[PDB]
Amino acid sequence: RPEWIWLALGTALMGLGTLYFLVKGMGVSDPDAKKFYAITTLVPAIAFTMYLSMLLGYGLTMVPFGGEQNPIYWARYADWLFTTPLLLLDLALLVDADQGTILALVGADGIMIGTGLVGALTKVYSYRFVWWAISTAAMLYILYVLFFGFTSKAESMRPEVASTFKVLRNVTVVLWSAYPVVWLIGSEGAGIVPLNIETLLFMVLDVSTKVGFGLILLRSRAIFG
Amino acid sequence: RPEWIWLALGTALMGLGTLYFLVKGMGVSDPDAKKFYAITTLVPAIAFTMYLSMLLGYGLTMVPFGGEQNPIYWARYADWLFTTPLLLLDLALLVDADQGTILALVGADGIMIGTGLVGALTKVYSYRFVWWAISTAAMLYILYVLFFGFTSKAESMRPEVASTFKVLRNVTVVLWSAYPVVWLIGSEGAGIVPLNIETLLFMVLDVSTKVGFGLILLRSRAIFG
Amino acid sequence: RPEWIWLALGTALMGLGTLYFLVKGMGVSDPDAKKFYAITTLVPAIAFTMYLSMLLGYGLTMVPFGGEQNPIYWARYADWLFTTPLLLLDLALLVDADQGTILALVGADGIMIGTGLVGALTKVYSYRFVWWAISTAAMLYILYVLFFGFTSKAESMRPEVASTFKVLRNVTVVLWSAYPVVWLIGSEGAGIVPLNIETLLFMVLDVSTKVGFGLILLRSRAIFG
Ligand SMILES: CC(C)CCCCCCC[C@@H](C)CCC[C@@H](C)CCO[C@H](CO)COCC[C@@H](C)CCC[C@H](C)CCC[C@@H](C)CCCC(C)C
Ligand SMILES: CC(C)CCCCCCC[C@@H](C)CCC[C@@H](C)CCO[C@H](CO)COCC[C@@H](C)CCC[C@H](C)CCC[C@@H](C)CCCC(C)C
Ligand SMILES: *C/C=C(C)/C=C/C=C(C)/C=C/C1=C(C)CCCC1(C)C
Ligand SMILES: *C/C=C(C)/C=C/C=C(C)/C=C/C1=C(C)CCCC1(C)C
Ligand SMILES: *C/C=C(C)/C=C/C=C(C)/C=C/C1=C(C)CCCC1(C)C
Repeated sequence: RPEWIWLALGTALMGLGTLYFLVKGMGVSDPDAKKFYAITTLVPAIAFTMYLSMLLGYGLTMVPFGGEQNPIYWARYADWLFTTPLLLLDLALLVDADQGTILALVGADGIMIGTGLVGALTKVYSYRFVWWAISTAAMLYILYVLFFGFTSKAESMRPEVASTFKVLRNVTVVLWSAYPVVWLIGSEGAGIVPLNIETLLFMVLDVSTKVGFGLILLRSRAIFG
Repeated sequence: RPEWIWLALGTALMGLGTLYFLVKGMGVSDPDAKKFYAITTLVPAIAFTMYLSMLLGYGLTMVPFGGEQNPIYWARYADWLFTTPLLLLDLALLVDADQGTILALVGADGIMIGTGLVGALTKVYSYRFVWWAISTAAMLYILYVLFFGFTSKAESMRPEVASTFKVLRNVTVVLWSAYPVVWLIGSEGAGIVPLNIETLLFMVLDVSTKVGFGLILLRSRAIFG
Repeated sequence: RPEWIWLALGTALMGLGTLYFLVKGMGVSDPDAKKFYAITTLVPAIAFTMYLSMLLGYGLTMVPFGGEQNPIYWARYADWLFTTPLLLLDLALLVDADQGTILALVGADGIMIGTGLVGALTKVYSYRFVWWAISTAAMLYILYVLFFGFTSKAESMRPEVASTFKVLRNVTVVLWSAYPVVWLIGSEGAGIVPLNIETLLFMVLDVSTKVGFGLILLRSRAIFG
C-alpha cells in the first residue's frame, strides 16, 4: 500500500524518539523531572506501537460510507486516546494546574477522541460530520483552557516555566488544530486529499507533536523542582 | 424506531444539562468547587454523546439469545462505564473519603458495568442472569459502602456537607438500584417490558441520576473549601 | 472442552480468593491498610470474572494464523490489562515509590498487555512474534525497575517492608516471566504445548501471582502506617 513508507517512517521516528527519551531519562532522580520523563516517553512508545500496528496492517479497517468501501486507520484513535491526555498532563503539571482543571481536560480529551473514533467508523456519511463537529467542539474547549486559563497561571511562575510553557502551548495550539482539518478533507471525511497524502500529513504532525514536543520539554531546564 | 423519541429527548436533556453546567461553571476559581464542577459536567457530556450514539443507532446492536434476535443498546454500558464511577467520585470527595475507599468503589463499579456489559451481549439466555447476579452483587457492595461506611464519616463533618450528601446518597441509593430491576424485566433479560418502555424508563432514570443529581450538588453551598 | 475443568478450578480459586480477601478486609480502618486490601481484592474479583467468561466461553475466540483456526482466550488480556497494573501499584505503594515511577510502570504494563493482545489476535504468524518481542521487552523494563530501582529504595525503609517486598518481588519476578514463555510455546505462539496444558499452566500461575501474592501481602504486618 502506497502510504506504507509513511507508516514505516513514523514507526521508525517514534521508535528512535522513545529510545532517545529512554536513554536521556537514565540518571534522573528528581521526583518532578521523573514524572515528565515518564509521560513524555510513553507518548512515543504508544505512538510507536500504533504506527507499527498500522504498518503491519493491524490498525486498519474497511468502513462503508458513501456507497464505497473506505479505509480507516482506527489505530490512530487507539493511539490518541492515550497519547493526547498524557500530552496534556505534561502541560498541566508544568503550570501547576488544579486537580480539577486536569480532570476537566482529560475528560474533554477523552470525549474528543471518543467521538472522533465514533465518527471514523460511522456508516452514514453526513452523520460522521456531526461527530466531527462534536469532537472539534471538545477541542476548542481544550485549546481554550490551554490558551486562556493556563497562560494566566503560567505567567505567575518562574521565568523558565512561563517561557517553555508558552512555546509548548503554541506548538500544540497550532498543530493540534490541524488534525480535524486533515480528518475532514481526508479519507475519513470528504475524501479530497488521498490516503497516502493524508497519512504523510498525519505522520509529520504526530512526529512533531510528540517527539518534537518532547524534545523541547525534556531539553528545557524547567522540568525540575 | 418507537423509542427514537426517548433517545432524542434524553440526548436533548443531557445536552442542555451539560451546557447549563458548563456555563454555571464559568467564574468558579476555588480548587474544590472546580473538582466537582468538572466531574459533574463530564457525566452529562458523556451521557449526551452516548444518547446521541443510540439515537443515530451507533450504540445499538443485535444479540441472539432465546432463539431470537434481541436489540441491545450497548452504548449504555460504554456510557455507564465512565459516568458511574465519576458520580461515585462526586460523593467520595464530598465526604472526604480515604484514597483507599475510592479505589474500592471504582473497582466495584467497574466490575458492575463490566459484567453488566458481558451479560448484555451473552448468547446463552440463562447465562445472562448469572452475569446480572454478579453485577447486582457488586452494586449491593457500593450501596453498602455508600449507606453504611460513608454516612458514618459524612456525619462527622460540617452541617451542609452531611445534609447535601444525605439527599444525594438517598437519590443514588434508590434510583441506582432501579437499573438492574429494569435490566431484568427489560429486553436484556426477561423481555417483559417492551424496548420503547424500557428506553423511556432508562431515559427518565439517567436524566435524574445525572442532571438531577448534578443540579442538586452544584446548587448546594457544600462543594466549597 | 478439555480445559473446562481448569477454568472451573480457577474460577473457583479466584472466587474464594476474592471472598476471603473481602471478609479478612472487614474491620480494617487504617488508610494505608485500606489501600492495599482494596487493590488486592480487585485482582481476584477481576480474575474471577474473566475465568468465568472463559469457562462460559465468552472470553474465547477463533483467530486464524498458520492456515488453521486457533483458539484464543482473549479474556486473559482483558483481565491482565487491569490486574497486572494493580499488582504493580501494590508493590509501588509498599516501597513508597515516586508518582513518576508508578506512572512509568503502569505505562509499561499497559503496553505489555496492549501489545500482547494485539499479538494474540494477529492473523500473520511471524507477525505475532514481533508483538511478543515488543511485549517481552516492556516486561524486561518492569522486571528491571522492580529488581534494580525498587530494591534500592525498598532497602532504605523498615525491616518488615524490605522483607515482605523482597518475597513479593521475587514471586513476581519469577512467575511473571513464565507467562511469555508459556505464551510462546503455547497455542498463541508455536503450538507446542496443548491448550488444556497451557490453560492449566496459566491457571496455576494466575492463582499464585494473585491469591498467593495476595495471601502473602495481606498476611504481612507491613501494610500499615
Ligand atoms: C453546529 C453545526 C450543527 C455543525 C454540524 C455540521 C453538520 C454538517 C453535516 C453535513 C451535511 C449537510 C451533509 C454534507 C454532505 C454534502 C456534500 C451533501 C450530501 O451528500 C452528498 C451528495 O449530495 C455526498 O457527496 C459526496 C461527494 C464529495 C465530493 C463531497 C462534497 C465535497 C465537500 C467539499 C465536502 C462536504 C462534506 C462536509 C465537509 C460537510 C460539513 C463540513 C463542515 C462541518 C466543516
Ligand atoms: C445466587 C445465584 C447463583 C444467582 C442466580 C442466577 C441464576 C438465574 C438463572 C435462571 C435460569 C435457570 C433461567 C430461568 C428461565 C426460566 C423461567 C425458564 C423459562 O425460560 C423461557 C423458555 O425456556 C425463556 O423465555 C422467557 C419467557 C418469559 C417472558 C417467561 C416469564 C417468566 C420469567 C419472568 C422468566 C425470566 C427469568 C428471570 C426473571 C430469572 C430470575 C432473576 C432473579 C435472580 C431475580
Ligand atoms: C500524538 C497525537 C496527537 C497529539 C493528536 C491530536 C489529535 C487531535 C487533536 C484530533 C482531533 C480531531 C478532531 C478535533 C475532530 C474530529 C477528528 C479528530 C479526531 C482528528
Ligand atoms: C448515569 C447512569 C447511571 C448512574 C447508571 C447506573 C447503572 C447501574 C447501577 C446498572 C446496574 C446493573 C446491575 C446492577 C445489574 C445488571 C444490569 C445493570 C448493568 C443495569
Ligand atoms: C494475574 C496475571 C498476571 C500477573 C499476568 C502477568 C502476565 C504477563 C507478565 C504476560 C506477559 C506477556 C509477555 C511478556 C509476552 C507476550 C505474551 C504475554 C502477554 C503472555
